[PDB]
Amino acid sequence: NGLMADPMKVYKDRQVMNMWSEQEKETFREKFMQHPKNFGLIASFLERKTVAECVLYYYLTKKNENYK
Repeated sequence: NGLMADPMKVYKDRQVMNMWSEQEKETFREKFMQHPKNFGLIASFLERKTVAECVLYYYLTKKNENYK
């Protein structure tokens, strides 16, 4: 598609592409959580964070907590 669908939830998490905080992860984690293994919508609503570029959200979460 490409008519009525613009990115929104991101303008606040624009500083997440290089630092997804506990509160930020709340948005990307929620969509990815809502969308069981999708990495399409999650990386589509927060434009700044693409699917292939979203990987920088998962390996960062466990880069200090080790919740693997």
